[PDB]
Amino acid sequence: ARSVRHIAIPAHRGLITDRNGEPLAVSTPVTTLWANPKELMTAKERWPQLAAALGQDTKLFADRIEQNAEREFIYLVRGLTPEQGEGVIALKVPGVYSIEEFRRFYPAGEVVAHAVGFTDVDDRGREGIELAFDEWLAGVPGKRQVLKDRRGRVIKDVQVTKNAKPGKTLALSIDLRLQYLAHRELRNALLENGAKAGSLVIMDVKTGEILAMTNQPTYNPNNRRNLQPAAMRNRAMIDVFEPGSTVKPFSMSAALASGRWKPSDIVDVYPGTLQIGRYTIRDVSRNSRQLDLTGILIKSSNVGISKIAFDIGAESIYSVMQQVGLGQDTGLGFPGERVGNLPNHRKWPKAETATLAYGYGLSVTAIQLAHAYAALANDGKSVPLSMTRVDRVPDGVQVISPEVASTVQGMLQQVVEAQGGVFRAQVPGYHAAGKSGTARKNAYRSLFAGFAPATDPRIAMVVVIDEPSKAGYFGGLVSAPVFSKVMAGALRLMNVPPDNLP
Ligand SMILES: *C(=O)[C@@H](NC(=O)[C@H](C(=O)O)c1ccsc1)[C@@H]1N[C@@H](C(=O)O)C(C)(C)S1
Ligand SMILES: [Ca+2]
Repeated sequence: ARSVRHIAIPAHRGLITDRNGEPLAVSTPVTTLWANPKELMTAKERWPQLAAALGQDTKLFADRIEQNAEREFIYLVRGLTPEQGEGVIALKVPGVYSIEEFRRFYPAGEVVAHAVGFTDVDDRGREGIELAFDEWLAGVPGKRQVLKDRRGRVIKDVQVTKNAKPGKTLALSIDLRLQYLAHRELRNALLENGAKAGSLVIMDVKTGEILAMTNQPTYNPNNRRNLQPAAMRNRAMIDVFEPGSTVKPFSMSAALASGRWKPSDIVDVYPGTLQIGRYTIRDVSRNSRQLDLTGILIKSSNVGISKIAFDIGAESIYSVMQQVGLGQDTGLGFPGERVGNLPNHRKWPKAETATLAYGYGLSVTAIQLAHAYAALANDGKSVPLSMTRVDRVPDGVQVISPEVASTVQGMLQQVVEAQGGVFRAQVPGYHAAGKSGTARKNAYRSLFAGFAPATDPRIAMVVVIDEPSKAGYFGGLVSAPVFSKVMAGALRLMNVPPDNLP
């Protein structure tokens, strides 16, 4: 006859912005149309006009109502624009009611899809920052009393028992200007090399802020109809890999901290191979005998780093990679975020000791690698990672001694600047530093990791490109130029003064 019931007042989801207030995810009013079927069933002459307005076949529409005749609630359509919800309401069909809902719009679309993420049908986080800060963004549903007749018809609008609590604004650490650049250059690099995937992370070495995170492939999160799982993967945070030679700078920090090695020390890498039981450590270029520690990094000698590893022990190298966060929790609390793995031993056999030293048998992500490189560039101090704007920087942890970190920084500027090094990584007007890699996954993963300006580091960057299909596949040929192009732009967009001066 008369029953009081309660309907949910859905809340506004919080505005996401970039670090400078550029909107990245904006809650847009939509209209969900619902029908009371037992009510519809006394205005059957209206159904054809409604079916046609909802773009439905007349008999399919009528069978639907006639099927659910005993029900008092069916959805007609969720999430129409107001201008098409209202056009249906305008037919005045007895028992057709409307709900002002919210649906997300992403003004930057595919450029920042993986980082900002995606909302499900109920407007809840499903991916990236939407899933991570879902509780902060979500607000809380309101609650409204409704007097209902014995047919399921709304007798009245009684009195809201609770108010909708709207979710809060979130400013990302991401700089849309650097994100756009990182997106564009990584996309050009994929198509130019005919590669399958790629990731590029830009970090602030002083604050722990992620300034850009892009992956190929990506997707338009405004196109809800054809989600392909592959193109929605935030590769930077969920796709693990062996970092290969890009961990050699950590093996070297272990060596310089041991008390057993200085940069002017020599290793004999003749004849470019080294047998270790039934495994052969192999150098790409094999016309070397004596190399200085700096030369081992410039030539990327696997034998060279392996010999240093046999002398200092795997434990010292494991402990550096552990301290800088390789295969360790990032703390970022993105669900489904993979941590990869750092293998441990009580007794390190010779083979595992060598492969660790040149980055095999560990699995890391592009965000971990960028974070280790940020700790090296910021004088051996690791600042906690952040995907939201940092106004008050937390205390960092000293993970490599400042003198060792400074010495490895210099060796990495020679890797970029010296005869025979990775010249494609050179950032005109600046001193740049870092290290190439190329991992057998014949198909390859092309890596460059570094930071700039060398004289006072501000930015760390990782570029990873999976299976370039042109003739050049070395990280130094494929990823270095991307790091170069994006670094030139990123430093200039940050008004970092060019440091290649007298
Ligand atoms: C480090 O990544 C290391 N790569 C290799 O040794 C690869 C392997 O495991 O055999 C390799 C060798 C030729 S293609 C892949 C050295 N660093 C690389 C780099 O700096 O790009 C290298 C290709 C110079 S060898
Ligand atoms: Ca410094």
